[PDB]
Parts: sequence; structure tokens; C-alpha cells
Amino acid sequence: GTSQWLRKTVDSAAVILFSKTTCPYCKKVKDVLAEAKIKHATIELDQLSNGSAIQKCLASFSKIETVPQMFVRGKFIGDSQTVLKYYSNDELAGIVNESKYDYDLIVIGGGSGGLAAGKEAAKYGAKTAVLDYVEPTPIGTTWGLGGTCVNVGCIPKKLMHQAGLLSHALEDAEHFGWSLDRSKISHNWSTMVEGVQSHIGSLNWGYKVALRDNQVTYLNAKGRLISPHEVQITDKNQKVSTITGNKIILATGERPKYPEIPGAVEYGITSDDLFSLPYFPGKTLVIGASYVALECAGFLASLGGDVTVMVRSILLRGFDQQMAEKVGDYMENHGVKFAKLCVPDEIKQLKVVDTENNKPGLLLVKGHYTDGKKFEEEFETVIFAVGREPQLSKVLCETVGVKLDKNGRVVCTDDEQTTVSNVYAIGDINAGKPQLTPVAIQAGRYLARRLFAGATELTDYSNVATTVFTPLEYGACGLSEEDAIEKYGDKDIEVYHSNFKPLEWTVAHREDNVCYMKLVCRKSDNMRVLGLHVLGPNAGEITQGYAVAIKMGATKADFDRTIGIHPTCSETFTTLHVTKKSGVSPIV
Amino acid sequence: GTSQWLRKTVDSAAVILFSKTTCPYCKKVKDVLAEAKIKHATIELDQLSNGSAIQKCLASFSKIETVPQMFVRGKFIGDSQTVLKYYSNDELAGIVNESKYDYDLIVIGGGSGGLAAGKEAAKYGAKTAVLDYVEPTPIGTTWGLGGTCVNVGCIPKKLMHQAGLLSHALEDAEHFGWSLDRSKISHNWSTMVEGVQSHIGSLNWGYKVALRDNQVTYLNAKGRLISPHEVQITDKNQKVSTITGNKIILATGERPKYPEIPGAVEYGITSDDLFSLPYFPGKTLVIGASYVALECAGFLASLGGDVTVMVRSILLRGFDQQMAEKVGDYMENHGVKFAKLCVPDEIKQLKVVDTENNKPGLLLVKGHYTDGKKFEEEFETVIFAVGREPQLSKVLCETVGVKLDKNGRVVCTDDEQTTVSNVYAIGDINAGKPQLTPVAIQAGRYLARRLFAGATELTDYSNVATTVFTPLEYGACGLSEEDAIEKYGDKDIEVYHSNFKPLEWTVAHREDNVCYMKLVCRKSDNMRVLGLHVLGPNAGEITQGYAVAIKMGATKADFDRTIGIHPTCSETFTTLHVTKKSGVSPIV
Ligand SMILES: Cc1cc2nc3c(=O)[nH]c(=O)nc-3n(C[C@H](O)[C@H](O)[C@H](O)COP(=O)(O)OP(=O)(O)OC[C@H]3O[C@@H](n4cnc5c(N)ncnc54)[C@H](O)[C@@H]3O)c2cc1C
Ligand SMILES: Cc1cc2nc3c(=O)[nH]c(=O)nc-3n(C[C@H](O)[C@H](O)[C@H](O)COP(=O)(O)OP(=O)(O)OC[C@H]3O[C@@H](n4cnc5c(N)ncnc54)[C@H](O)[C@@H]3O)c2cc1C
Ligand SMILES: Oc1ccc(CNCc2cccs2)cc1
Repeated sequence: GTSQWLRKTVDSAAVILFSKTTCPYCKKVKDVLAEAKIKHATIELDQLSNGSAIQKCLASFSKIETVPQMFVRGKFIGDSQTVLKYYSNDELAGIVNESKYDYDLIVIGGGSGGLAAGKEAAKYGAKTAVLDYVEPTPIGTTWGLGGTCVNVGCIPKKLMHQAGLLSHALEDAEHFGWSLDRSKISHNWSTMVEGVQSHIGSLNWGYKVALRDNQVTYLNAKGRLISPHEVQITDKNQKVSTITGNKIILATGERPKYPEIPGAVEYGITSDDLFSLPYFPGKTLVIGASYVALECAGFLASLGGDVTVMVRSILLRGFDQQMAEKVGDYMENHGVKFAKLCVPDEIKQLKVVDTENNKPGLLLVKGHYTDGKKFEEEFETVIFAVGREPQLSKVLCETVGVKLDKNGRVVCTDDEQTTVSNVYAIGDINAGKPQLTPVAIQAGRYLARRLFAGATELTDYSNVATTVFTPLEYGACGLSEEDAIEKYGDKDIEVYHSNFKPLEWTVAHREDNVCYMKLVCRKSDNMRVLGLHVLGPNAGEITQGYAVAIKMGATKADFDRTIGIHPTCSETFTTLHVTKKSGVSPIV
Repeated sequence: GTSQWLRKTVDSAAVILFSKTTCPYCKKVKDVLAEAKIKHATIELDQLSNGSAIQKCLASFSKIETVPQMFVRGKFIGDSQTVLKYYSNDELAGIVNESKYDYDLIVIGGGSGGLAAGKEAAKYGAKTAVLDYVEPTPIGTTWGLGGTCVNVGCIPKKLMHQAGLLSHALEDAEHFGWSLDRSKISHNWSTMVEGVQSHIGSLNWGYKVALRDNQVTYLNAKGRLISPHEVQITDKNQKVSTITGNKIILATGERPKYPEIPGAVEYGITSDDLFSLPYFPGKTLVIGASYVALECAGFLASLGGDVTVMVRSILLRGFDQQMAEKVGDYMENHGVKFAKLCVPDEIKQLKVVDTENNKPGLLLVKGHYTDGKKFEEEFETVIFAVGREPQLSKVLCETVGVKLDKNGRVVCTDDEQTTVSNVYAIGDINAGKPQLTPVAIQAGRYLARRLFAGATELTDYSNVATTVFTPLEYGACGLSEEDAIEKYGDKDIEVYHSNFKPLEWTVAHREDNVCYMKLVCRKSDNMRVLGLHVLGPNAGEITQGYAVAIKMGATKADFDRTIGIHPTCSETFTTLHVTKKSGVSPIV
């Protein structure tokens, strides 16, 4: 019953006050703790819907059933007079700071989930340490605090995506009446990297400050869990030492893989390097077909580069494959070339990168197709986006006993708990969860509230919406069409779909029938919406609101009875009617 | 119950077949009707939850209980042998064209709702006429088929808005690395208007083609209803004649109002003239405070014009007022001048418009502030945006019986029926309804299904989302905050809000804390979202999807459990936490 909740909370919380709102004796303790700069969690029992039962089990720890009761790391401290006695005797500081370990929580990894978990834990009185270290790339690139998204991920690529998009606005401008001469317009790579890097730098520093003003200790060190409560750390000056913590959170994420071919590590780069590269890549070869590969090929072509993408098999594996093909067809018609069904064999250096003059090198790529024929072409730059992976042998001593799945990711319960009872993992290294930054932040926030504040909310990991930021963006929430058919049978699946054309595209003389959307619906369940898909401008802003409706179990009927906002792209979802089974064309 | 439905359906349907999806006799009649180009509604009894009692109740009209049964305008026509016999003998075409009236449906008004009702009715075999005539403005402006939105509303105004937004792309371009000199670039009004008008012309054409292909009769004539079934039509040649119909749908919309001051009609213009003006307005005074006024002042400013808005009292009366003031503040910080608490007293002409050199005139405007001080200034163009009104005197003879509310709008039941049992009204003139194109369209399609296909679905007019396309856009769904407090009391209303900054605005050096959103919730009803508000870019794309969740009863918890898409603006709705009562700052 309620009893096992209360004991979990009391054993885990660092400082926690069971209080009531209309209690002037409770206010006296809150104010004293606030003046002493003592942060704590608070459980207002008159607001929880079974506070009476809780007030009874409290007596199992404190032998009293009144309010307030203050606890520190599992130990009952006093009622109002006892804490007030400690305070006027100068004994309150040394009691709240009494712990078996150096910290209440050590977070290994200062990325999206790590930093989120750390700040949230500190709010409730947990002495917290956050460790972060950025191991350099093969050519030596390195960056500041924040993790992959901040430094070499979502933030720089979308800013470069946006620089690409601005090229369309210079194309459109004559049709809308602006007199600029588009043919004498060049883009400057290094100017744009400076502005992107400058915003990035403002985020590293913002994070360092945030940690400081939350009383979190930031340690720029490499962590290693040598035992369930012991984390070993290495300085930037090689200096080694050991710190201890009650709870450990692992949040060290992933890094880009390289194919095992001669020349790859020596002569190629990855996305870790692309966002601070000091020279324009030049004629580029992007090898791979994930969203990283397609997004990066996309904005290089838009900034005027000569870009080729080498695809082993298909585009965007695991995504709706009608949509992936539409995405890829847009790119192929708007200046991205593809070497389909082709694979690399080696990279040969012909020219070394010129640091002085700020120029790329020259490379020779040898590959072959699946018919056997040979690929041979020279490129100034070669980017590998062939997947990402964790390296938990650098982080996690095998003797500690954290169970890893077959890819190297951490097996966790639905509350992020590992096979060692005090160790948890969040974000990209949590086996089988969506690898996305908002997921890592919600995971790490919600988990901090459970350990140190007595919350019960779990992170919900299903139907998390995504957006691929290719030249024509692709937004999705829910099942792909092939997955929905394979799960319920083709007779049980109805798909409503339609092309559309942004009103902005009419005067600009753009394509009529490339933008596309569809709803995938289960017949036998009130036409429930299993998955939404849209290819068009601003696809993230379009998709996001519908993720709420879908989390609430939206049906086709719900979409019909809601009225559109006009003129928008997104309103076309409110009047879909052509089914795929009908065979009627979806064009405009 | 069921009995009354079946008799309403049989009485107003034009041609209707009762059928079942398995019956191969019914398939025989469908094929004859198809081959004869006979359009008809079809009800498939085995797909309806009470097809048994319906099939029995059919015998009250036909004296048989079997399927298929074919009816024409209330009269039972036969089973399969009788239909086949009529076809075989050349009698079927005459039977199905038998009517007491010229038309099953006459639509007075060819705009958003009118066109939508007509096309839908035609699909089920209703012989349909739509009338549309555009009374010219005071200076002579006139336009083609489609209504106010297509020709002088949502379509031209968003295109002009979009031209204005393009100016920020060219400001933003230098910071993302593109070379162009923003200073040597200028805008050509007439080039822009040619592109807008070209798209509008292709909409005028598309609609005449759609009516032709649906066998709808289109008469470019002004309609007056003289009796319940008699519509008097007047030619572009002034020829008068009378046509009759079973059902009448009034869908005549509204036109701009003018203040009763000297010189307003002679020398001012309205939005009806703005979108096709052959010269650039020049220095402009917009008189009004509605969305029309603010959206037009907005794009005129972004296109380099010298723009002043003259406001009697407040901005955007009827919208959440905190949101309205953030809208006006933004416009004022970006080049729109405001003359506050001011009203105009007369317009004097200093220059006649120059048709020759294609230039505007010159005008002197006199007015006064609410404290008596005088207003006096020169402008080249004065645009009145002081409301809109219907002119049902020109459509509706007194003696017919159609009740009007005190505004001239038509009083209708929740199924759009007027005080005259066969006359209906949809769109802007339907009293008490949100005056929006998606609304007018949905009402027209749903009503046509009920008249001629046996449908029961009503149009749901509650919580229709909206977007105001000012320089910084404002999307909304549900109640204003002040309305929500007036209705439930302050203690029962919680408001979560935050500022935000688009990632696109970081490198562009745009403002940190100007974009804003809030959720207005009800504490006693599970923290139900009563109103959603967002000021920022793509606010209509942002808001639309959430309208579906609001319709389904979404709470604050529903927003919390959904994960955001990153990086987006709209993802801010998924982690809102600062409340207004807490007094914490909403900046970031
Ligand atoms: C090119 C690219 C684009 C992306 N775009 C998007 C997007 O648009 N939207 C989206 O939602 N997601 C996007 N992602 C994914 C997103 O970046 C990740 O899901 C997210 O960053 C994972 O966060 P995390 O907290 O799990 O780990 P990370 O953010 O990777 O942070 C882990 C941190 O811990 C550090 N660390 C590692 N080992 C140690 C150690 N032993 N000691 C100390 N510190 C250590 C790492 O160096 C790093 O700083 C993108 C990823 C890439 C590569
Ligand atoms: C400047 C402006 C901007 C707008 N922007 C938006 C927007 O962004 N989004 C939105 O949802 N709404 C917008 N609206 C509102 C939208 O235009 C109306 O809600 C919509 O047109 C209502 O459609 P309706 O069918 O009721 O009327 P209308 O579209 O006005 O159609 C009525 C038609 O009937 C004709 N008619 C009138 N009298 C007769 C007669 N006696 N005989 C025959 N024909 C006749 C009229 O000339 C007209 O063609 C805007 C309106 C304006 C003025
Ligand atoms: O809602 C909107 C709809 C279209 C646009 C302009 N289109 C930009 C693009 C051109 C090519 C790919 S994306 C802006 C907002």
C-alpha cells in the first residue's frame, strides 16, 4: 500500500519536509530552512489525496503523527521545536550536510539528459556532481559543455538547415516584388560557422552558470564507475582520484562509427567535425543514409556545394518508406546526387588538408555497386554517417555488474533502473528507447523527482513525434504505414492521404504536388489514428500539436469535427477524405 | 425516432437508393443508374446500426420491406424490376427529372460557404443553381467567382503578408553568410499585385470549371428571395426573371462598413480595393483596430510604406487583451505609427488620383483624441477598416418570414434552418457564429449531406482556432484569459506561460523575449485547457494541431506527458511550468 511509497521516499530524499499548507508551525520551519540557505523537498499532505494514511506511517519513523516532520537522508530530525533548537545552537548545518558519501547524486555525462537530471535534483536538496569530458575526434575536434545536441547535433545542423532555406527566400523574392539580383549572390561558409559557433559558445557558458547557481559541482573530468557507489575521475592534467555518491546516473550518449575500410579514420570526417570545420567542404561525398546523412547533404547542396550521397540500400531505414522515398526524390530533383546501391572500399589521399590557406585536401574514393561494377571518383571531403554507438567500456567497469544488451546499451526497467539497484541510465544509452533530446530531458527530469522528491510519474516513451529536417522537412508521429499493416492486417487498415501546396508557393511558381500528408487508421477501433505523416515546410511546427491529440487516442472523427485554420498547410489534416483503397488520385 | 428520420430523408432527397452492400439486385440498379449518368445518394442498410427497423419503416412509403428501393423527391419509384423496366422502355430519364420546382437547391451567394454547399449537393443528384454577383465598390472595383476570402480576403492578404516577411529573410541573410547588400534592394508594388491577381484569376477559373463538371448551374446574377420557393434574379443586362427551388441556402456574406463622416466614401478606400490597387498606397492612414486593419498596416510597413493606424479605443476587441497589446507593441517597435484614442472627423481632397502617371492622390484628415485635442495630418491613402455588415435588405423581402437579429444577421437553429422551414443560412450571415472560411465551408458541406443524403451530423462551432497574420503572428484556440476568469472566477483559473526565442532568431540577432505563449486552465476540472495562446512565427501552423486535442478535452497533464519535437517553437507548450500566480518571471 501507501507504506512502501513512504519508505522509498524517506530513504532516498536528501532533505524532505512533510508539511501542511494551513500550518503556521510548518511555515516557521520553511522560513528557517530558507534563511539558512537549505534547499529541500516538501510534501504537502493536505493536498495529496490520502495524506491521512501517510501521516500514520510517518509515525513508524518518527513515533509522532503531527506535522511538520523533517527528514535528512532517511533519518528523522525533529518537529518544529527540535529543528528550531538545532538552529539557534548552530547544529543545523552539520546535520543536513551529514552523509555517508561525498554526493547524493553523481551524473556521468553533461549532455541533454545529464544536465537536466542534475539541475532538477539540486532543486530538492541533493548534493550533486555532474561530470563531462569530450574525447576528441581523430583529427582532434573538441567542444564545450552541453552534449551532442548543443555542440555537434540538433542546434548547429538546424541553424545550417536554416541558412540553406534562406536561399529559397532569395529565389522567391523576385516573384513577390523584390528587385534583388539573385545571380550575383554567394554564400560564405566561414562567416556562417562563426555565427553558429558563437551561439554555441553562449550555450556552453549558459550551462556552466546554471550549474553554479544551482549549487551543482561541475567537474570537467572523465568518469568511470569502478563500484556501485565509487566513480573514478581523471583530470585534464592526468590526475586520478575517487569520489563517492549515493545515486549514480549514467548519461554518456554515443559517438559516430567508422566503417572498417582503409583510409576512413585517417582521411574522412564525421558530423562531430562538420559543424566547426574552418574551410568549406567543397565537392563532398556523404556516405550513409540516416537522417544525419540526408540532413547534412541537404544543406551543403543548398549552400551551393557539389554533393553526392552513397546509399548501401534504402533511405531512412525504420521510417515510413513511402515517405522516405518522397523525401529522397525531392532532394534528387533539387541538386543532391545519389550513388544508389553502392558501398565504399577505401579512401586514398591525393592532397593533404592545407591549414595555412584554409583549403580542404583531395581524396580518391574507390567503391563498388551490387552488380559488381566499380565506383571511382575524387572528392575534396568525405563525411561518414554510418550510425552512432556507445562506448561503455570506457565508462563502466565490468565487475560492477551493469547488464548491457547486445549492441552495448544499458538494460533498464521502466523507471530507468539498471541491474545494480542504485544506478540508473537515461538518454541514448538506455536500450530500446527513442534516441532524441526531448526524451533524454524528460527522462532525466522525471527520474530526479522520483529519487529526491517522492514523485511517481514515469516517462512515457510511446508515440514520441519526430521531424527529419531535410530540404523538404518530414514530420511523423506514430506508426509507419508498413508497420501498421504488418501489425493488424491489411483489411483492418484505412489510410487517408492528400497532396497539398503551401499558399506561399503559388506566386513563387513552385511544385503543385510534392508536399504530401497521410493518416494511417485502424478500422476495427473507431478509425483510430495509428500514425500521422507530413512532408512540407515547417513540418515540426505542424506535427507537434497533433502529438497531444494522438497521445489522447484521436480518431478520424476527432480530426473531422475540428475546424481548420486558413490559410495554413496544417489545416489540410482536418478535411482528408481520399482513401488509398479507393484508388482516387491524391493530387491538387 | 427512427421513423421520423426516414421520413425527413425520403422527403427532401432528390434521388435516393436504399440498398445493401451484399445484395446483387442492388448492384444491378446501381449499374443502370451509373450508366444513365443518374447521380444519387445511397444508403447501405447493412452498414447502419438500425438497418432492421429502417427496412421495416420503409414499407410505410413503398408497401414493401425489401431492398433495393429507389425514390425521387419523396415518391417511391420501384424495386429492381420496375426500375429496369423504366430504363428498358426509355421512361427512367423522365421520371428522375420530375420536379415541382426548377431546382432542388438554389444557393444565393457564390463564396466560401455557397460554393461548398452547391458542389456537395450536386454529388447526390440535386439539381443545383448557385447565384453570385459582386456589387462594385464606390470607386468601381469588382472581381470574379469565389467570395470575399478568395478575391479580397484570406488569399491576397496572406500573399501580401508573405511578401512582407520576405524582407526579414533579406535582413537575416547576411548573418547566416549570404553576401547581398540589404540597402540596394527595393520593392515594386505593382509587380507583387500582378502575381497575386494572377493566382486569384486561376481561382476564379477553377471554380467555374468545378461547377461545370458537377453539372451545377452558375448564374452571374443578383438574387432576391420574394417567396419561400421563388428567387428573383436580375441580369448583367438588367433582365429580370423568376426561378424556383425546393430548398434555399442564403450565403451572401458581408461588405466593409464606412464611417458617416464627410469625404469617407468619396476619397477613402477599403480592403475591397486594396488588393488590386494599380498604384502603391504611399503614405497611408488605416482607420480601425480589427485584424483586417492590423494585418494590412503590417504588410504595408514591411514593404517600405509610411503607415499610421488610428485607434478609437483598444486593439482586437474580443481577443485576449494581453495578447493584443503584445501584438501592437511589436508592430510599433518595427515601424508602424499609432494614433491612440483617436477618431476621424472628415477627409478633404488635396489631389485627385493620377491615373495617367499611376500615382495616388493626396488627402487631409481631421480628427480628435478622446480628451478633445485635435488631429490633423496629410496622407496619400486612407483605408477604412471599421467593421463589416450584411445587406439582407437587398436579398430578403420582408413578407417572406425570415427572422433577423438586431445586427441584420439571420437567426438559425443548430442545423442552420431559418424561421421558414425550407430556407437555410450559412457562413458570415448566420447570427452568432465565428465568421471564418473553414467554418462556412464545413457548414455548407455538412448541411448538403443532411438535405440530400440522409446525414445527421451537425457542424460544431465551439472552440474554433484562429490566427491573426500580423508581422508577428498570433494563434488562439478557446477562451481569452479574461473571459475564462469572468466565467469561473479567478481562484479557479491557473495560467501557465513562458517567453521563447526561435532558434532561427539566434544568429539573426532578433529579440530574446518577445515571443510568448500561455495555457489558461481550470483547476476544478482536472486542469482542463480552456484557452491556448501563442505569439510568434508560423503561429497558425503551431496552433492547428492543438485544436484537435482541445476538442477532445485536453488537460495540462496531457501536455506534460507528450514529448516535444526539437528544435521547434511549438515544443515549448510541452514543458510549461511557470504560473501567473507564482509571480515568477516568464523570460528565458
Ligand atoms: C547530427 C545530429 C543531429 C541530431 N539532431 C537531433 C534533432 O534535431 N532532434 C533531436 O531530438 N535529437 C537530435 N539528435 C540526437 C540528440 O543529439 C541526442 O538524442 C541527445 O544529444 C542525447 O543526449 P544524451 O544526454 O543521452 O547524451 P549526449 O548529449 O551525447 O551527452 C553525453 C555527454 O557525456 C559525455 N561523456 C561521455 N563519456 C563520458 C565520461 N566517461 N565521463 C564524462 N563525460 C562523458 C559526452 O562527451 C557528452 O558530452 C541529433 C544527433 C546528431 C548526431
Ligand atoms: C480582409 C479579410 C481577410 C480575411 N482573412 C481571413 C482569414 O485569413 N481566414 C478566415 O478564415 N477568414 C478570413 N476572412 C473572413 C472570410 O472572408 C469570410 O469568413 C468568408 O468569406 C465567409 O464566407 P461566406 O460564404 O459567408 O461569404 P462570402 O465569401 O463573402 O461570399 C458571399 C458571396 O455572395 C455574393 N452575393 C452577395 N449578395 C448577393 C446577392 N444578392 N445575390 C448573389 N450573390 C450575392 C457576394 O458578392 C459574395 O461573392 C477575411 C475577411 C476579410 C474581409
Ligand atoms: O507556411 C509556410 C509555407 C511555405 C513557406 C515558404 N516555402 C519555403 C520552402 C521552399 C522550398 C522548401 S521550403 C513558408 C511558410
